[PDB]
Amino acid sequence: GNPLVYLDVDANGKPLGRVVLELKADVVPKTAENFRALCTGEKGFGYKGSTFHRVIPSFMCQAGDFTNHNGTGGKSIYGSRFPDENFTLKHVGPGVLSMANAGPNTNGSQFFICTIKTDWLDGKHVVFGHVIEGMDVVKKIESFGSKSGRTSKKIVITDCGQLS
Repeated sequence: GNPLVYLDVDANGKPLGRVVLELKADVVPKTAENFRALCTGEKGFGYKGSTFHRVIPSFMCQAGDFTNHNGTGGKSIYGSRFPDENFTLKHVGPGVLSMANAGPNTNGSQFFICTIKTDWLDGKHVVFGHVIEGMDVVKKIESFGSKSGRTSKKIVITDCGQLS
């Protein structure tokens, strides 16, 4: 079935716990596969050690820039950027996992987890999974954001990988 992956997240060097994500490979196989492989690190690069660099309370938590750590970088397992696969899944509520981008067809490695329904992103960002476990950890991460996106604690994915 669809992959289950995990992110173990610290804030200021102490563990918050684990976020478990189910990836909708039946709907968006290419987007799911990229994320899966960046979690395992099996291509020699990926999310381990990177940060949640932009977090906005009552909106979303953004991460995945493992090259520049600031929202300008990241790369996919296919190349630097890859197309929007489809917009079939919608930003329905808290726990949605979706690709950050810089316009059409600019998916790389950056992603966000929504903490509310964000319907205006439908048709613009590729939704590819959802939080299975660990919304408590997501809410902690959210609580360390600000209106500007700047985080007030250093939020680090210490470990990540695939469960099934």
